[PDB]
Amino acid sequence: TYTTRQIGAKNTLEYKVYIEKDGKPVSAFHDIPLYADKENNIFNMVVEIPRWTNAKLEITKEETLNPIIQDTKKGKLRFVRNCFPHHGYIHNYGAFPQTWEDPNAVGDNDPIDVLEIGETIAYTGQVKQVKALGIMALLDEGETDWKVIAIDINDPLAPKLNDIEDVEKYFPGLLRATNEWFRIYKIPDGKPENQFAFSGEAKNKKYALDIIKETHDSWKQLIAGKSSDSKGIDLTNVTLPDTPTYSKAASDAIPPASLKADAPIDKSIDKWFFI
Amino acid sequence: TYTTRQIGAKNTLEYKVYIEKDGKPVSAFHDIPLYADKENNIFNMVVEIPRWTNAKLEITKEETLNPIIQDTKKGKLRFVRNCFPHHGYIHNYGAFPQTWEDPNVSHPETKAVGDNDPIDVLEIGETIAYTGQVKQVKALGIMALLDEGETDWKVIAIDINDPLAPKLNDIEDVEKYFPGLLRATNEWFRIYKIPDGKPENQFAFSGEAKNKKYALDIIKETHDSWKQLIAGKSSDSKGIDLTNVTLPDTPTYSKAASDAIPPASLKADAPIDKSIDKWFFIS
Ligand SMILES: [Mg+2]
Ligand SMILES: [Mg+2]
Ligand SMILES: [Mg+2]
Ligand SMILES: [Mg+2]
Ligand SMILES: [Mg+2]
Repeated sequence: TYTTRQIGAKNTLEYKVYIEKDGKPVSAFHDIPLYADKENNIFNMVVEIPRWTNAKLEITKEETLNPIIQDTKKGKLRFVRNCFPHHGYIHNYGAFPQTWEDPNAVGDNDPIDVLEIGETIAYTGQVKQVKALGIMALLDEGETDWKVIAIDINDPLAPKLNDIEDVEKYFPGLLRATNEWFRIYKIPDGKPENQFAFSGEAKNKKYALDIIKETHDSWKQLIAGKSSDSKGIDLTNVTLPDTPTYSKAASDAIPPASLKADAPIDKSIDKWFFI
Repeated sequence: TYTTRQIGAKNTLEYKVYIEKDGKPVSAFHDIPLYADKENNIFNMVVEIPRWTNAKLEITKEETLNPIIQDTKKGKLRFVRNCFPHHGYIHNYGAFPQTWEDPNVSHPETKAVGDNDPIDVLEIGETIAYTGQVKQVKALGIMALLDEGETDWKVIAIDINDPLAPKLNDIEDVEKYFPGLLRATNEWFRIYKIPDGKPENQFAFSGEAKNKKYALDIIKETHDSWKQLIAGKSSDSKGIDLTNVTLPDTPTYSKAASDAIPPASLKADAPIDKSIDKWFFIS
């Protein structure tokens, strides 16, 4: 059973979320199997950011057991601003564990990103089981920043969704909103409009699976200690006994759950930008 | 100074929010002056529903001092559903006090009776409001919604404290600083009850947002209708509770009514059923 352990108050620099397996912290990057059901391509997704929230939460590669923390720049907590007509993130946003876009266009140096499109709003550190529907390629300064489009297998519509064309049928306009969102979401931060490969097209399930599998193989090399360069990445794990960086003690070293209410978010984050 | 008195937990059947002045409840419908500054047309808006929320909180016409209570259907709490690409209400949503959409006459602009409620207000500023807030707003324009066949004007307004307020003086300024918002507003009010199994709504004037001058004229009409109502002179007051604590020349004045309201019993927000998360794709 996967649960979460929160350290610190939400919306502060101290906030960290660890994933627990049967009460014990594990690495959110390395210890959660990519596949819930390999034969049927059911993936575990680690959720970082709930739909319609603003705080830019991410698995941190550099801290032991890779908790989810809020992104910072020069000491300041980072938020996505509201970009009309959107409110925060428009997907449950996260990543596949045991994947890595090896930067050694080029890998983006993180687990492959996942947009989960189902009805229910997720929680930070949730491990849910999803099926892949397709994939888009956002460009980020020469890096290929893939966005997998997926749905929770427990979603009421999941049986009716198998490939990318089904997203057009049951979620008309969501692909367009996705294109627009990733194009404009940094404009309020003083950055340019972003660009997609393939003229913004979403490639199909088959294509997505090939990319996901490649990033899993890269992670296999990484965790084995065999990548050409893993600088800045903590590979400590508590479930892979034959890896050089196995250390069960790392689980015990994590502090207990925080006793704290969410810190308030500055009211400026409410603002709707027309851009 | 206006404050709020909350009974119970938000998102429960027991929840009520009374507006207080001097720590004592007043009628949210009748006792809050329409104008904060009459000569400059600065209005008091009673906020019901914050932007990006779902619970259909409303001033309760039939309850003494007209607290804000969540609407219900078959006894179950009513939440407006998320209609793609929107999340809940896309404005801070509320009403002008001391107004009434007269249900006993056909309104000439729409050829329909009024919806029996205070005139509704869409406040477009950056900050998300709170339920029971009294804020001061300028009117910018107005849209002639027919909501389930009833005259249901929507005033477009902005909080006078918004950073952009000085630059927003008439409806054309809304399109300049909030491009796409008026078009989205038209869509929202057309489609928002389709997930409830109701028809699409429609607008008069093909959804045109009429200007500030037009808005002031309609606001005046609805204030005049309320003046008749509160005097006990409506042909049919629809069981509305006209009890008030600030209008001595009215038959239903009673300073005592305030003392009869229970004390605050504020509880943490109750959870909302996960179904309310759902995003509906209407076409
Ligand atoms: Mg990522
Ligand atoms: Mg990426
Ligand atoms: Mg109603
Ligand atoms: Mg109303
Ligand atoms: Mg109305």
